[PDB]
Amino acid sequence: MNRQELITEALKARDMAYAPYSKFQVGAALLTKDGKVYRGCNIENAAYSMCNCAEQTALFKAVSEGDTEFQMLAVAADTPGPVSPCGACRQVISELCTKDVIVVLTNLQGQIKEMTVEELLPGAFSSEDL
Amino acid sequence: MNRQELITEALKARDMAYAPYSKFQVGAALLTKDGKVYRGCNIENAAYSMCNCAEQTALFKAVSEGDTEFQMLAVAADTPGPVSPCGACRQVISELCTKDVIVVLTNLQGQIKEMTVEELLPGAFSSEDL
Amino acid sequence: MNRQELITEALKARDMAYAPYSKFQVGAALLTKDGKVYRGCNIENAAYSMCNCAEQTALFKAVSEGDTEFQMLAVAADTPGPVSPCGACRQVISELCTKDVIVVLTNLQGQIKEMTVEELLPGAFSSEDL
Amino acid sequence: MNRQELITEALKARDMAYAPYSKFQVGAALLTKDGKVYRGCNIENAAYSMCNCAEQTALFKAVSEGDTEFQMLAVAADTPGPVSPCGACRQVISELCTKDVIVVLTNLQGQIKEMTVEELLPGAFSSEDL
Ligand SMILES: O=C1CCN(C2C[C@H](O)[C@@H](CO)O2)C(=O)N1
Ligand SMILES: O=C1CCN(C2C[C@H](O)[C@@H](CO)O2)C(=O)N1
Ligand SMILES: O=C1CCN(C2C[C@H](O)[C@@H](CO)O2)C(=O)N1
Ligand SMILES: O=C1CCN(C2C[C@H](O)[C@@H](CO)O2)C(=O)N1
Ligand SMILES: [Zn+2]
Ligand SMILES: [Zn+2]
Ligand SMILES: [Zn+2]
Ligand SMILES: [Zn+2]
Repeated sequence: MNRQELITEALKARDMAYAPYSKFQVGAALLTKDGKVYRGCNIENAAYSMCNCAEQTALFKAVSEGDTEFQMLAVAADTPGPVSPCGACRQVISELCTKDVIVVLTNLQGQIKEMTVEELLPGAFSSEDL
Repeated sequence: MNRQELITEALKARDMAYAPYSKFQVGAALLTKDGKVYRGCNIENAAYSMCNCAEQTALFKAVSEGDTEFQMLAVAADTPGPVSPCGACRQVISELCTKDVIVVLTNLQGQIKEMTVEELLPGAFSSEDL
Repeated sequence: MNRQELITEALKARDMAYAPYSKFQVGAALLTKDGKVYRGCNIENAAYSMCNCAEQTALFKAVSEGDTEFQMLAVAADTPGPVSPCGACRQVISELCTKDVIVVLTNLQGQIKEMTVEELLPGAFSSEDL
Repeated sequence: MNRQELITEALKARDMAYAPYSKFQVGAALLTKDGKVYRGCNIENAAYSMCNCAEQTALFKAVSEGDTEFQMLAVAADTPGPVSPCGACRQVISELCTKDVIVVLTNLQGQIKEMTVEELLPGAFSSEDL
């Protein structure tokens, strides 16, 4: 399961998205240490604040299943450049993923940006601060 | 899959909860028309606003899998009376579940409150309002 | 400061709304025991989950100023019937407002629905449950 | 209104915080181009996902008043090092503040970290992506 394969997973996950308000579909694919893949997509709501992002859907699914050891996360959307996870998502990622987990960002035209969880949100607010 | 059985599902789902901040674990079990059960649990974050509830975890998992037809939702937590879904959850439920879906609320002592999605949040803000 | 006057406050507050994504402007006016009025409006974000509602804006402003004793809350939007506070808002209202506070809901055509905070979200999840 | 003076504003704002759940109070002070200061503090809820951060409180207050031109934002909390805005906050900041706005982070022991809005969340998901 290389990153190109994980990207295809995210691309398929994107088609399951429920985004009738923004018409902006996003897909994510989370790869565990054991090699299992969890797909995620954004799910919207008439009350915009309740919208859930693809990255969080994938992470929530994994964690709810008992999987907490990850190695890579791929995210895709039809944006100009590689899709940029929103701040809230980066925060969730920084909590549920270890600092060296690889985050692969891409769009629907082959643009690819790779970075670690640490780089995604340097010095992220954490439990240690509490 | 009667409600008592769906409640046991929620009780097991509760044990998967990631809630180190509140120490308040919640579990949810969503039953589809076809009879499939999706388990959910709350997942917290150092940044409290990023916490995700059990009900939403279950619904997000189902929807991401292509399942959008539900018949019942069970929720459980160690509260004095039947657990009360927070407002945000009721909003998500009102969007992803049809009005007559049955919502079963309970705690860890056999208290049970049953109501429909409509009753859970009467006249909920919806797409029609937009 | 009767309810009709508080409604006009909410109607003016609505014009300050920053909602370029939904194009759905909402206004709110919070009246304290001492008679002070706090205006609120929805403020959106490209990342939909970060959108903040009018009711919350008004309540956050008041509380940040040291005002925590309220008597009435008015909310207005261009909806078919009286605007319905989203679940997340009802949850915040239920925490920051005592159960006797009067909530006045209306649209831009004279439709008015009045109810207490308790009625807005009966048996709302609260600190007592934690 | 230099940064040291804006920091004192944030320190005072912090005392207004409503955070009975985390017992973690945060303060923020937003300075407009015209020199006006808006104070903010975190406001919690029994349902953790509804918690609002200091930075957002200050920004929401300003915007609701018609002020949309800012020059600096100060944030303070009792953390080991300068307080780190959570991802959700950085996202809101990136939307409501121009990229040149200065963000001043500090704790209660004189540690100070200064950076621009762009640096706070480089390549932040924005309307252009939609
Ligand atoms: O973090 C990324 C960027 C944002 N989108 C979302 C949520 C929402 O339904 C839509 C518009 O913000 O894209 C995601 O799903 N993931
Ligand atoms: O709607 C219900 C009530 C609230 N809890 C949550 C989220 C959070 O982790 C914790 C404290 O609010 O319980 C749920 O998970 N579901
Ligand atoms: O609770 C009410 C209903 C929802 N709207 C919002 C937030 C968002 O910007 C827009 C669409 O959901 O209306 C409010 O501002 N208040
Ligand atoms: O972005 C910063 C970091 C997080 N805190 C919050 C919200 C919540 O009440 C508490 C614990 O997450 O600190 C803030 O208020 N601002
Ligand atoms: Zn996101
Ligand atoms: Zn909830
Ligand atoms: Zn709302
Ligand atoms: Zn924050």
